[PDB]
Amino acid sequence: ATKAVAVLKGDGPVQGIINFEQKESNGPVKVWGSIKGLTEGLHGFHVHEFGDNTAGCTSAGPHFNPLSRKHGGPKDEERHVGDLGNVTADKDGVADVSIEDSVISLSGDHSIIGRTLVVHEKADDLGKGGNEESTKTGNAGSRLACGVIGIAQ
Amino acid sequence: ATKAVAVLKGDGPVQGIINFEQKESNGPVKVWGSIKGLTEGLHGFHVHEFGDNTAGCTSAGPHFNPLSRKHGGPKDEERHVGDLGNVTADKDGVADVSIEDSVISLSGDHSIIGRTLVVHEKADDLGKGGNEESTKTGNAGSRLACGVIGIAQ
Ligand SMILES: [Cu+]
Ligand SMILES: [Cu+]
Ligand SMILES: [Zn+2]
Ligand SMILES: [Zn+2]
Repeated sequence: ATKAVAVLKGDGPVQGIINFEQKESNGPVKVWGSIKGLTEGLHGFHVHEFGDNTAGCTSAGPHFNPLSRKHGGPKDEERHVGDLGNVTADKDGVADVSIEDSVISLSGDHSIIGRTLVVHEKADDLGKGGNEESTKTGNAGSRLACGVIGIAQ
Repeated sequence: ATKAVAVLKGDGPVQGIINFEQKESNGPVKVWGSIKGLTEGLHGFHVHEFGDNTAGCTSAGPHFNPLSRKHGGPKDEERHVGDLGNVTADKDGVADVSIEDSVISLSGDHSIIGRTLVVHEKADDLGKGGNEESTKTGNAGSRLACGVIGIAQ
């Protein structure tokens, strides 16, 4: 697809709509939208492997990692395909997301279509935390809201 | 994908979980699960083009129709790829779903992954209604519940 979208919902107040657009079938993917109800500051933001919401965000599984690498920040060569880093919420609890990434795609082997977008409780340490958890989840904490990434127009 | 799942939700009591499994990429897809909160009787069941829930089921667009054909029953040669017919709710408002279809697929250029599964208010006349609306939606009425089809473990 050339456009995708995910509606974020959780058990708390966190909610929002994130759009994805890929101009060329292989080019970078632009990610933008608004998320409200968040605490001010950094919040982990990743694409998880499964688009399964049968048990809330918990059933989405781990980070989308088709190349079986360690967790990292989006700028790192060593990272999960789904590692989009952090998004920042302002004093009013709003995160006006604006990310561009060349690793995720809306088609092919690294396609995030049908997978789950998740926004976390805490900041993602981008794999620089020094413990095993950092190399897996970035120590971003619980999943506050998530949504299945679907094809859009 | 080999497995997929859709969690149906709407503005009313209608909700459910529908599983998808395709043993081989060129094989048929098994669809099964249950939906509750329905009025006894037949209810339209189709895959709509967009996995866009920004406006609830309303933003899902029309029936997935990559081959540009007229609406029909799942067993009709002439039909939308997304046409899965009707599910049947019992006296307790529960419809137990068990279907096998060889038109829809969970992979390939025309995969239903990332699109929307919708359950309708009324019965799908399978495109035999005799009117123009029948050849489009099958007169299935409003969209009671829907969910984005996501990749499952
Ligand atoms: Cu995550
Ligand atoms: Cu439909
Ligand atoms: Zn990761
Ligand atoms: Zn149709």
